[PDB]
Amino acid sequence: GSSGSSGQKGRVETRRVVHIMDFQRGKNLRYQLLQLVEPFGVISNHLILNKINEAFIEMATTEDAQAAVDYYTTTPALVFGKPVRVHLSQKYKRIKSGPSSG
Repeated sequence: GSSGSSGQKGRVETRRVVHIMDFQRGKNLRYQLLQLVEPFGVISNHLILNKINEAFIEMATTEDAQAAVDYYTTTPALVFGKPVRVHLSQKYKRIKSGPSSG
């Protein structure tokens, strides 16, 4: 509906981290969250929170992270057949795993 273009979204070239929220859990959860950004570019790193339904996935480029969120802000993102939220993090930087089990 309505005319094309007629405006532009606010964007920044700082950071490369896709924030994902509101997900259902299961044995393939790491994979399900990666598949929201795997077709969009090169995965650099990932982090899945235990205490709350939050996850952070760092792309090798800002354009790779921006392309995933530009699609998933309008298109419904899903995990385990249930809806989720997909945005860029203004907090997160270079992701790194904890020692042993982490």
